[PDB]
Amino acid sequence: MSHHWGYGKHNGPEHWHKDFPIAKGERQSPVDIDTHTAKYDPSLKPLSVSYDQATSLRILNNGHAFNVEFDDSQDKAVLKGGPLDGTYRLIQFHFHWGSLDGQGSEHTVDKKKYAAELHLVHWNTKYGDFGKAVQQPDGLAVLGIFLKVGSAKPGLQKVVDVLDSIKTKGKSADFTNFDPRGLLPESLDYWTYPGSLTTPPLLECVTWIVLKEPISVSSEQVLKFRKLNFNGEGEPEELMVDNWRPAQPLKNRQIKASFK
Ligand SMILES: NS(=O)(=O)c1ccc(C(=O)Cn2cnc3ccccc32)cc1
Ligand SMILES: [Zn+2]
Repeated sequence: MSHHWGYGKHNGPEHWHKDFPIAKGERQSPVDIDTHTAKYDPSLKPLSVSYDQATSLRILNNGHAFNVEFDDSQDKAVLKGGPLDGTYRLIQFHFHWGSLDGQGSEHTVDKKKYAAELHLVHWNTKYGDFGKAVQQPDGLAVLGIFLKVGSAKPGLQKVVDVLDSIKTKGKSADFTNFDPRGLLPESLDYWTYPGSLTTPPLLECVTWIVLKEPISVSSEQVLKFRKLNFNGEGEPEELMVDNWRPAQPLKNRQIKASFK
């Protein structure tokens, strides 16, 4: 039923459970990361992020966010190591962000909300494609990276500058040769836990890997995110803001830390 849901009073996160009852499941995302109770796990490995051959193809306003899509038909941009068994291939990235700098992230850190959160979505190659992977408990690995407002992120500007061409729902643009290495912080220290997609269909198929170090973006860069629209061309303007799901109950889960 993946239309009719969105980020408002009458169709936002508190209503999703009527169409998608797994919304109240046992391993929903995002969560608050309580840094004091996350366990350092010396068995966790460094994360291996291998994006040197990533081939972006296109950027799309899907009406909830915008997606930068990658050709995932070959063995190219891969996440492995960390808490993962096997290899996961990059399919898309997107962001969640606020109406104001004080909110926007989906995960929180000791209840702190960041201005935005980047999700690099990868599927486990043992399942052959994304659509089969999402039906499995180890099907996806999502690398989450917080954004704070400060210095500009130069590697983000090619994204920001294309947004006026995909202002409205359903618009796409060639978006080739974008290098997602330019969106990564210096450290790959992370927290990890088992969870879910944060939008409908809310499937419980994700190993979450959330980096501790945020990236900085400028006020001007996030302001351009907030000029996007959730409506389609020729409809009344609803700014694309506050496209985040709040933290969900941790229930029977442990968050592990790769560090300290
Ligand atoms: N925010 S997040 O990183 O957790 C996230 C990642 C991916 C998606 C989709 O692919 C949603 N979606 C879009 N089409 C789909 C077909 C099958 C299953 C899911 C599908 C939704 C949320
Ligand atoms: Zn997301």
